[PDB]
Amino acid sequence: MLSKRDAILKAAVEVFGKKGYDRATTDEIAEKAGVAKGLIFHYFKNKEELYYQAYMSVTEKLQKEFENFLMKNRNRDIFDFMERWIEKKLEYSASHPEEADFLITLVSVDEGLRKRILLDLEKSQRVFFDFVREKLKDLDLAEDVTEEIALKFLMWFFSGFEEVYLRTYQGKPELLKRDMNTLVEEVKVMLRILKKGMTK
Amino acid sequence: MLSKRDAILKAAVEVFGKKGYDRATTDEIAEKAGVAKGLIFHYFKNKEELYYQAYMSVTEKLQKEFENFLMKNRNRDIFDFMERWIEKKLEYSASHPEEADFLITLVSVDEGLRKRILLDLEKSQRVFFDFVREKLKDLDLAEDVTEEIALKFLMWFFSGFEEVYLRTYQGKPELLKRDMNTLVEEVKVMLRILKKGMTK
Repeated sequence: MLSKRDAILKAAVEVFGKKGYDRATTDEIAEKAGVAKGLIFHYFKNKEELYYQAYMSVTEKLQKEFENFLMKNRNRDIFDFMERWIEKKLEYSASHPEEADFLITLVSVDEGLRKRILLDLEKSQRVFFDFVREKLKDLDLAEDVTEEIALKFLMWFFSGFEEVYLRTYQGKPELLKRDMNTLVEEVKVMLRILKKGMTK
Repeated sequence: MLSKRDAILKAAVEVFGKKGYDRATTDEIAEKAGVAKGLIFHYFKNKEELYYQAYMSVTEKLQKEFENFLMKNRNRDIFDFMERWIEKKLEYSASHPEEADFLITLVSVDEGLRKRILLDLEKSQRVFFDFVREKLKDLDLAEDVTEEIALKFLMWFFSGFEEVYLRTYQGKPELLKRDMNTLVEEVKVMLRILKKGMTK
C-alpha cells in the first residue's frame, strides 16, 4: 500500500482538483486518504503547506520528464521542439486527468500562495525558458522582431495553450482524447503561423 | 449619495476583487457598503447572485463602450481594429483598477457560477466574435491557414492578452501606467507577426 504521506498527497491532488483550494478542507483529504487527521498536521502543518507540497510533487515528476525530453530533442528546430513537447503534455494530461485538474487550480489560491509556488518554481521553469532563448539566436528573425518579442510571444503561446486546454477539458479526459488529433493539427498550424510571422 | 443597490454593487466589486469570491463574505460587503445585511438578501438573495449581478453590471458598461467603438471603427483593418481596442482596454483598466481586479476573479468561482456567467455573456461576446469572422473573409489568408484557425488564434490572442495583463498588474495600476507604452508597442508587433504569418 502507499506510504501515509503519499496517500495524503494523492488524496490532496484529487480533492483540491475537484473542489479548488479554498473549498477543500484537510479533514476531507484525510478522510479520502483514510488517514488520521493529525497525520496531515504531522506531515504538512496546515492546508497551505499541503497544497504547496502536492504542487511541488506533481511538478517535480513533470520537470524530470521534461529534462529527458530536452536531452534527446535538444538539436531540433525550436518550433518542432515546442510542438513535440505540447503533444507529450497533451498525452500526459489525458492519462493523468486528476493531476491535470489539480495543476490548473493554481489560479484560485491566494496571491501569497501562488507567488510562493511561482518563486519556488522559477528555477525549474527557467530551464525551458533559457533553452528557447539560446535557440532564438539561430533563428533568422524578421527585421522588425526582437529576440525579446519572439521569446515573450513563444512562451505566452506555450503557457497559454496549456492553460486553455487544461481549463477547457477539466474533468473531461474522454473529450480531450476525442479532440486530441484536431488540437495537435491546430497547434502545428499556429506554430507555423508564428514562425512565418517572426522570421524572414 | 449612491442608491442602496449601487452601494452594495460597488462594495461587492471592491471586496470580491480584493479577496476573491470564496473568501469574501456578504457581511463584509454590507459593512463596506454601510448597508443593512438583510438588504443584500432583499436585493441579491445570496453571495452567488450578488457576484453574478456585479459581474453583469461591470460587463454591461464595457459592452456599451465596445458597441460604440465598433460603430466608429467598423471599416478598419481587423488587426488595426484589435490593436486600437486593446489600447482602450488597457486605458480603462488603468483608470478603473477595482473593476479590472474584479473582472479577473472569474477564475476562482465554482464551475457552475463561471459557466452561468459565460452562458449569459455568450450573446454579448459573440458580437465581437461575429465581426472578426466576417472581417476574415476580406483577408488574403495563407494557402495553409483556414478562416477557422485564424479566428481561433486571433480570439485566443485577444482574450489571452487581457487575461495576462489583468493578472500581472492586479492591484498595481501605477505599474500598468508605467509599462503602458511598452505593452502597446509589444501588442503592435505581435499582431503584425500574426498578420504576416496568417496571410499571403
